[PDB]
Amino acid sequence: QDSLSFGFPTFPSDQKNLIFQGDAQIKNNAVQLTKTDSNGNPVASTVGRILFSAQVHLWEKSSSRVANFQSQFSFSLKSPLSNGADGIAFFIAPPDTTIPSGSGGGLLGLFAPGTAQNTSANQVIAVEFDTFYAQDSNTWDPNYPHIGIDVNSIRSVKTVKWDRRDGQSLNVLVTFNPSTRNLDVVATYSDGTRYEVSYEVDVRSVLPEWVRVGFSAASGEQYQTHTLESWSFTSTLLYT
Amino acid sequence: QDSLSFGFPTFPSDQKNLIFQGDAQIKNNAVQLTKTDSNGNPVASTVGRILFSAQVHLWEKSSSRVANFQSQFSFSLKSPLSNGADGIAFFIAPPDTTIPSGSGGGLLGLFAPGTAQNTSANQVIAVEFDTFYAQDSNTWDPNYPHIGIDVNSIRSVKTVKWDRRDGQSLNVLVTFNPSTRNLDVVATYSDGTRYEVSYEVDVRSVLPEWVRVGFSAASGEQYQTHTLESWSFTSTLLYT
Ligand SMILES: OC[C@H]1O[C@H](O[C@@H]2[C@H](O)[C@@H](OC[C@H]3O[C@@H](O)[C@@H](O)[C@@H](O)[C@@H]3O)O[C@H](CO[C@H]3O[C@H](CO)[C@@H](O)[C@H](O)[C@@H]3O[C@H]3O[C@H](CO)[C@@H](O)[C@H](O)[C@@H]3O)[C@H]2O)[C@@H](O)[C@@H](O)[C@@H]1O
Ligand SMILES: [Ca+2]
Ligand SMILES: [Ca+2]
Ligand SMILES: [Mn+2]
Ligand SMILES: [Mn+2]
Repeated sequence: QDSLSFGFPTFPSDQKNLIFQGDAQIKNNAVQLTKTDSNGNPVASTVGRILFSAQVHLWEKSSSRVANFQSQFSFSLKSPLSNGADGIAFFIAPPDTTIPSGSGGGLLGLFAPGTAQNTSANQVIAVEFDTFYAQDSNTWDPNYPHIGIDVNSIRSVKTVKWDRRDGQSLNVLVTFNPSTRNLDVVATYSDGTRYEVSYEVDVRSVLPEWVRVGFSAASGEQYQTHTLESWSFTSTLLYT
Repeated sequence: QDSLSFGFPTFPSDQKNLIFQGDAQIKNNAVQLTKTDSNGNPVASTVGRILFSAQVHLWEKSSSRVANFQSQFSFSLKSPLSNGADGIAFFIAPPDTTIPSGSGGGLLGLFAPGTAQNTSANQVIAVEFDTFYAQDSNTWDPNYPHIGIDVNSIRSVKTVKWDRRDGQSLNVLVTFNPSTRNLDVVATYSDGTRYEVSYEVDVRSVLPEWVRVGFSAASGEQYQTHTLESWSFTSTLLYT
């Protein structure tokens, strides 16, 4: 289909169109991407992702069209630790994408260690909300929590300083305009605090015509819950 | 998801979210539900169906919500003869539905012979555009071409006389309002000729909470092409 749209105001346990990978699962009408014990407390060494089952037609060679899409979502992070890790990411990848081996911790369940910074060995666009930046293990990160736009590499092509707020929902709007090729990100907390970051990228030189969209999160030695609370998505093919 | 929508202005050959059953295939940017030979001519004894891969949340027992849906599509029938058969139908059924054994010809690929008229033995709602009504084989049909609403039976609960026009596209709008429980069908040819039929039905007592939507068509001894040209669908769970 040229246009596809779906909305999850909440996430009831009875799901049919979501592909669950790793430790991801539904709990309390929300998606817990990373594993939690019986009490709902976060544990270390966990990775989880979800993908919408239907494939998205991102662009079309034959007609020279590229999709205009928008993804609105909200999540919250919780951790008794002063350094909760590792972060959550909204991503776009080939339909057959699976959790790479050894992609836990700072790799956010998105990249394999050997090629994490090799933009030539990956096909993925992601918006990360990174909370762990220890310069000795996450050598590619700026030295502070950040929102980053990732294009085939865990080393963000762009980051902006971000404030992690325990237990507070962050509302995010990610949009792509094929005319300008601008990928825009706008995130806000309930008190009006706002973050914005934009990047110009030709998606058809990075991703295949058909893709799947979803979220990924992970925790290595340090941990925190990565709770996806709501999500709506829409995409339509436009001439360019 | 509480809401889902998709639109196929046309049907390019590289499809990812369509389940093809029987002889259904893509040709000339359209979906040919029934088989055709090398030169695009309809053949006898053929059945085919397509369903969208993503499951539709028609109703939710916990929240007491029922979905409002709208399906818009256009199709054309072509036949060298004059009494082309058997018809095309838009339908809603459980997710695992498949072509029943011996559901060819007049059964439109939707019902099994032995239970075609047993309401308590089926789970399907369909809007049929029936062009063949010979009383010896299609004993359940009115004695003229017709559009009908089928609820768990090949014997429509409501029909309206219809005019089959070889090679002309019929634009169809099917809507279901949970508030009134009215399933409305409006079909029109380009010249404005309009046909309408509706019926009150509580989907909760006929179908499971999650379903799949698609089209079915068949030709028995008499034949005609059943060309699905475009299709858009949208559903939203609502509180009545
Ligand atoms: O250096 C000060 C920082 O310490 C803490 O962070 C550490 C640090 O970045 C580094 O330390 C290595 C070793 O240091 C020793 O002194 C001991 O503390 C050892 O226990 C420690 O291993 O690496 C630590 C491990 O990094 C993993 O976890 C982080 C956070 O979750 C991830 O971002 C990394 O990618 C990495 O995960 C990978 O390894 C995991 C197993 O080790 C595995 O489970 C994952 O799948 C993934 O492969 C790190 O904890 C911390 O207190 C900082 O705040 C402080 O600045
Ligand atoms: Ca990091
Ligand atoms: Ca008939
Ligand atoms: Mn980062
Ligand atoms: Mn009939």
